[PDB]
Amino acid sequence: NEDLRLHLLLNTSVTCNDGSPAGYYLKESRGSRRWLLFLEGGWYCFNRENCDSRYDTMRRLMSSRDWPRTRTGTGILSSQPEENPYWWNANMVFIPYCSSDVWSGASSKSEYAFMGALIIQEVVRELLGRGLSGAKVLLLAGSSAGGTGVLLNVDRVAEQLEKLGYPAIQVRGLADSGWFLDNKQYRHTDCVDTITCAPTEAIRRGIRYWNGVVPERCRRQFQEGEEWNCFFGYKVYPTLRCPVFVVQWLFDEAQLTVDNVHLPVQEGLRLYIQNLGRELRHTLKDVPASFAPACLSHEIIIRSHWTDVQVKGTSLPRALHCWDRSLCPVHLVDSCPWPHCNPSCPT
Amino acid sequence: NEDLRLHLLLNTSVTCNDGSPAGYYLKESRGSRRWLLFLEGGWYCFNRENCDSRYDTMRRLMSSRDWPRTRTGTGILSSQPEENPYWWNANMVFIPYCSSDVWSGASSKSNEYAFMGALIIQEVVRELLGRGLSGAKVLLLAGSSAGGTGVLLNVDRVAEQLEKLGYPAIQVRGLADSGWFLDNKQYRHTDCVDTITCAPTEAIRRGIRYWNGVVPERCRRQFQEGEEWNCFFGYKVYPTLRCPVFVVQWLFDEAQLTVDNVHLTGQPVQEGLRLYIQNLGRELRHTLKDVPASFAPACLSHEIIIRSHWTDVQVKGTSLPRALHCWDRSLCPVHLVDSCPWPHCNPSCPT
Ligand SMILES: *[C@@H]1O[C@H](CO)[C@@H](O)[C@H](O)[C@H]1NC(C)=O
Ligand SMILES: [Cl-]
Ligand SMILES: [Cl-]
Ligand SMILES: [Cl-]
Ligand SMILES: [Cl-]
Repeated sequence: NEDLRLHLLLNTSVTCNDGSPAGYYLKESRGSRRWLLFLEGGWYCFNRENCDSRYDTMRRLMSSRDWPRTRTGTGILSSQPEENPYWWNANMVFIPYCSSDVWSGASSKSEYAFMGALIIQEVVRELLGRGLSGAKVLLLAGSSAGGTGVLLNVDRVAEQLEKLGYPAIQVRGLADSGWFLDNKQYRHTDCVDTITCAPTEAIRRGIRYWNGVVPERCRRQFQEGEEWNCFFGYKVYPTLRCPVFVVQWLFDEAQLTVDNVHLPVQEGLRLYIQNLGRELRHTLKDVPASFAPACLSHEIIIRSHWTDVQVKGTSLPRALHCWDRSLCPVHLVDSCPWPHCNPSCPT
Repeated sequence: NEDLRLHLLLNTSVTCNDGSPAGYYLKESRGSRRWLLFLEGGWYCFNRENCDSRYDTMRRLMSSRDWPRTRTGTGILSSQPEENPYWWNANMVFIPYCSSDVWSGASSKSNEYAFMGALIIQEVVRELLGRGLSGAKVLLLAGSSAGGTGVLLNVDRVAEQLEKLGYPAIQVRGLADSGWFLDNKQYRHTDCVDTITCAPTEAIRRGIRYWNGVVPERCRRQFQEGEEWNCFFGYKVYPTLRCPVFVVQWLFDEAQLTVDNVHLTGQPVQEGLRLYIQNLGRELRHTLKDVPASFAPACLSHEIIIRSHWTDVQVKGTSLPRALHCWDRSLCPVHLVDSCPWPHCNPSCPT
């Protein structure tokens, strides 16, 4: 059977938001030495009222209470050769996002618990006893908040492994839709909701609220109290030790959301969406391992139709395989200034 | 905290519809000698076509693949004194419904769906024996909807299973909630296509054959071979039951009304309909006349015993928790049937 099976963490102090046990889903591939560890996304909450609102409407993302005992791997987590041509035979790990902290929270005592960073550490620990100790490659992957979770945790995982005495494991990151800009909103608004709040201000508040840690290498590049900078890809990325492949829609829906763009087209708005994509292209200029198509979308790597997207006649699975080889083209950014200008874009 | 923990059946050849392992949730109460085994409901499917659409639309009821590792006991399964004042401390078991066969499938053999409801119950009971059940005084087999009818189909089989296994000191009892149906004429006829609106006699006739379903022997020996469908209907199977069985049944069950093709959208209500609903209450009350242990409010609703608000409904000043406690004593009124046959004549009906 191909289903990933749920394991809830044995260590008791590491929990979801509501105190219920955190966990991970696993499908072993007992001949393979490739490990794919996926971090789920789905926003965050940065004060009590917002978190209480998320609890009433999106409880899945704050609790393990109703997690199914198995899960079907999809996209990059699929065991179907046709859905996942290069990596279908890998050991597959799915880590549910139940900490609402962009996987940054690192204090083990608690109201709502915020333990994103410790959940990862603890998943890694358990996996060692389940084959991870024999790995050639551990690819920490993630979508949206999980994608930003990758940039926040990839070096911490590399260093956890080497401190645990497994330095041969090669640790890499794949960040999908977690590469945002701390930019000016289109039309300004106050920080009320999760949805509307300015990228900068959301993280500023969040980090204080979660006791969030940022990677040590990025942290020391900024003054104490300015740790928020490290939640933004173009700032944390240059500091990274592990190789990280960046997948980002040039017009990410979540980027637009926090930028306050709601969707008839205003002419002032056309010039902003144009500019945003150009700035993103700019930030990705020196990012050798990247796949940035000019579409209006959000997330891709565990979507089934992740195979159908192409940039410069190359698919995403191919780009990733070229990247794995490099350690066929690898730097795939669209020079194409408008949404839907790629014919590959999802429907 | 007080959550029931999942155990999948060790014998993996006893399965849900799709081949996945069946199982049960358990909360151990080691100081208690009472056991409550709950059978979940949620319809059935009686041919390949609607079993396929049920698989597309309601996969949870044909598979164990999406079950959580733990479950909170509610109502009669709750460990909260206030939610469940007499039984909070019992040993608690929830048996999810993944067989779509009203718990009647006894056939291991079966590319087809597998129907193993009666075998699932059998396996749950035998596993439980090694987890404390062997030292029990009371095993109450409870169920809601299809699980309610499943209680009627299975309670004596469980009693026979335990005596044969050398545990005669376990008193087996039944609690059937919303599993007491009439094999009646529909209000407006439909062709038997959709599960939920296929006339009840016809649905069961097809089901039994499709599931290779079994009915209790004592009821079976009372009808012609091939007419075993009769034994899915409470008033027909109840008289030959050996085990004592408490019957909880809304006078106007939404599932009964649905298989009768009655739809209470609102607006005015026609005279033909009014007449039909009146007769339904009457026939239902009549079938309960010689059931000493019953609780039948005049409400339009579905299921109750694992609902959090199961403590609120009253019949003649008596609550369901109390009614059950009284029944426990008997083995303090126990025969509680509303006499006004209109939905909501009773003021304590659920909203
Ligand atoms: C399941 O396995 C047990 C022990 O191996 C056996 O005794 C039991 O009868 C089996 N049940 C069925 C229905 O095959
Ligand atoms: Cl295991
Ligand atoms: Cl999809
Ligand atoms: Cl190649
Ligand atoms: Cl155990």
